[PDB]
Amino acid sequence: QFAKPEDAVKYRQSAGTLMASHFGRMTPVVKGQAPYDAAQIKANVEVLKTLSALPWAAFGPGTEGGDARPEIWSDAASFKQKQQAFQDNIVKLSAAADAGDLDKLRAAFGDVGASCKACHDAYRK
Amino acid sequence: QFAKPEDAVKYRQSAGTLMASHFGRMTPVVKGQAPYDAAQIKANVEVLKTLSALPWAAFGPGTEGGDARPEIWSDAASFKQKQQAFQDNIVKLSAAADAGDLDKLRAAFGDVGASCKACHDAYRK
Ligand code: HEC
Ligand code: HEC
Ligand SMILES: O=N[O-]
Ligand SMILES: O=N[O-]
Ligand SMILES: O=N[O-]
Ligand SMILES: O=N[O-]
Repeated sequence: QFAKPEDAVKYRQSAGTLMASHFGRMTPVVKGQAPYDAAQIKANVEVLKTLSALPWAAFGPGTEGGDARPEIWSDAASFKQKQQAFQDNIVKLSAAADAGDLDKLRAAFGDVGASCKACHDAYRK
Repeated sequence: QFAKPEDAVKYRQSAGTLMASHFGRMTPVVKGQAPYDAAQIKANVEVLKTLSALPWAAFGPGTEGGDARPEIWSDAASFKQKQQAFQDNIVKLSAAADAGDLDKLRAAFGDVGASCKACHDAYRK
């Protein structure tokens, strides 16, 4: 969907920015610093679920560029492994949010965040 | 959800960028230059539906800044009118995509695009 590779760069950056907002805005809730409203969290995690699927096509074949580490494309299968792990952790977070239990939310939130970090540690400068 | 107003700016810019990609990538399909796959379009419009709801909270009270025209905040009720019109056009596009009819998609796509432009003409520099 990208006329030039730089359009893929801008897309994936914007997807990451939105994911950070929808993930990180829950930090006070998972720490107990803000109240837990199950319906609020369920709706927000649905948004995050949608967003969470978006970057990866824009890191696929022919999207070389930007400031990411080049192993995304030279080791594309390894990048996909990190993606799979992340997307599976997102499913667990959706299940926690759908269940309406703060304990499950806390655990799944940590699972997701560690998975974001694992990919960044390998591929983000 | 924004620690400082500039975080709202970056959020809404990123939401617009993603909306442009998910809207504009359908242009070849609505022109007939690319094939119409009803299921493909239905799925893409579901993504656009989610994205389409996201900018507005980040243009609300206390999000003054960026390069947008200041009437967003000085005339907030008028901005909300443009938003309502847009979101109602999105519902029509979702219905067209769900129906699987290219004629309806063409009409609703034009409706949405004109509504994007109407808001931009008033509030985007
Ligand atoms: C690999 C499978 C990734 C996973 C999982 C996540 N991110 Fe990511 N992110 C990735 C790369 C290679 C990069 C660098 C290139 C780029 O897109 O900028 C990033 C970057 C970000 C950014 C910065 C975006 C920007 O505007 O420059 C953010 C804010 C970000 N990523 C957030 C984020 C979150 C919150 C994640 C889990 C919910 C997450 N990323 C997962 C690769 C990968
Ligand atoms: C008002 C109710 C709007 C509607 C409807 C749409 N947009 Fe928008 N957009 C709006 C403003 C005030 C601005 C300027 C400030 C900013 O967010 O940048 C924009 C900007 C954009 C951008 C540029 C984003 C960037 O990175 O700077 C894009 C690509 C964009 N808008 C796209 C877009 C599309 C495709 C819309 C309909 C599907 C649409 N916008 C509606 C305000 C409003
Ligand atoms: O910005 N994450 O692709
Ligand atoms: O996808 N596997 O780490
Ligand atoms: O960028 N649209 O808020
Ligand atoms: O929302 N009315 O133009």
